[PDB]
Amino acid sequence: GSHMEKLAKNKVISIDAGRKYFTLNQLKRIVDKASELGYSDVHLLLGNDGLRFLLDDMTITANGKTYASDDVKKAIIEGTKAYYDDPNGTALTQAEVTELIEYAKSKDIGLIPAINSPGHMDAMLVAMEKLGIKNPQAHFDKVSKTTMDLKNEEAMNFVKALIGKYMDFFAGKTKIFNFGTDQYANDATSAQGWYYLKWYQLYGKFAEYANTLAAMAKERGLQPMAFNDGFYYEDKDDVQFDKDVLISYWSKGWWGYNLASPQYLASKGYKFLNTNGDWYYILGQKPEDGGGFLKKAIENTGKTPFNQLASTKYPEVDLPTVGSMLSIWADRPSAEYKEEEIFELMTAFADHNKDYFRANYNALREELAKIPTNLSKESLEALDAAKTALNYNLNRNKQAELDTLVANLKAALQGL
Ligand SMILES: CC(=O)N[C@@H]1[C@@H](O)[C@H](O[C@@H]2O[C@H](CO)[C@@H](O[C@@H]3O[C@H](CO)[C@@H](O)[C@H](O)[C@H]3NC(C)=O)[C@H](O[C@H]3O[C@H](CO)[C@@H](O)[C@H](O)[C@@H]3O[C@@H]3O[C@H](CO)[C@@H](O)[C@H](O)[C@H]3NC(C)=O)[C@@H]2O)[C@@H](CO)O[C@H]1O
Repeated sequence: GSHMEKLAKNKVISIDAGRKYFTLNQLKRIVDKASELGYSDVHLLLGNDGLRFLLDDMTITANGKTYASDDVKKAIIEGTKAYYDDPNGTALTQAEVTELIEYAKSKDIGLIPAINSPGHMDAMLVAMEKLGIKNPQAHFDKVSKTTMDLKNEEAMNFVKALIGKYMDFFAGKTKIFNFGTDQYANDATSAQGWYYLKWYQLYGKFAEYANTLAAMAKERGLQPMAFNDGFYYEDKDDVQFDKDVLISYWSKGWWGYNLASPQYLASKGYKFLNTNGDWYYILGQKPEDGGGFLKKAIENTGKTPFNQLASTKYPEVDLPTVGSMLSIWADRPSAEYKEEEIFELMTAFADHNKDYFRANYNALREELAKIPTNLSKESLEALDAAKTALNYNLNRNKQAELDTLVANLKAALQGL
């Protein structure tokens, strides 16, 4: 059935935890709401401008030398603080992120980590400076502060190795790994990075870098994901890209930022994670700033259909997507993270799409945790009968249907 097909789609909440620090227990609560509302995954940006995740062993092997774990950690902490010294914290630990993956798993919530490059790597650039790698930054109208110079082999080799060590960690723990590749040297090019790459004949060198990260992910058993920006820019295929990359499509761009359409990308075989920019919320964004403020995001949650990719009209244009992603951003990371706002937008998105989202199984899990190894024939058959009649396939339209079933389990649990 199509009932099966909709629930099998991805419902993802994206948290910008690269720019701004989130506590283990803050993220823990997001995945709780995600589970309750009927989401399937939490997308967690850990490298996005700042680098807010440190492994237990951060020993990097690149350029014929090795970088001591302690030297690497110290470098990264300084870089993340150079981007933005968050008073709430710097980086999540291995032990914390492991806990979140196992916690999310217990609630049928997948995790999708994101470590961003070659753009959005302010922290890594500084970390590499501190580590002995000179001038890792891209250079156009000015020296970039966000983007790696694709011609710096020493910088490229380090980042490749560093992303490899993160990937080694998520191998076996998560299905997907997002490497981003969005908005190249936007600070240094007046938001025309792709135009500057093609102008300086470095776009092929960009695809070569992205294809590497795609292959690195595959060989480690991770589904590679990237944003759409750099893929077949301006609908040109003079430079080819890896076709197995799950495209998180957010926008077709604006004047002078001529991104590939979803149609052109789909014609080349790409499957989409619908990351429509309409559903965007930037922390502390006000209706007067324009763009992605809360009440527009909550409004577009109903105005923009679930399967509708940015720059297209549904169902007139019906392109294949594995599901949808709702994205929360921290562009000014000093803005207050108000949990209520995110929970409200998450709810709205779920409420407008009750046939895609799952019912709330949290009550059921607590009631099933109350049944013992054994505690009387006839009363034990009612316990088996209620356990049989449980339906794990119900969507958000059927909470009542589910509640009745859990109630029958609660009643049957009190026999003898
Ligand atoms: C004047 C004119 O006609 N055109 C150009 C301007 O539009 C352009 O300024 C841009 O404006 C667009 C809006 O049209 C905006 O993109 C939008 O972002 C909204 C949420 O921020 C979202 O609701 C909306 O769907 C989306 N696109 C639309 C409506 O088409 C631009 O914002 C981008 O890009 C700038 C780069 O200049 C970044 O600073 C922003 O952060 C944002 O990038 C992404 O968005 C999120 C949330 O903001 C970030 O956190 C992410 O890091 C980032 N990437 C991803 C993958 O999400 C932009 O402001 C100007 C720019 O010069 O040019 C005019 O010619």
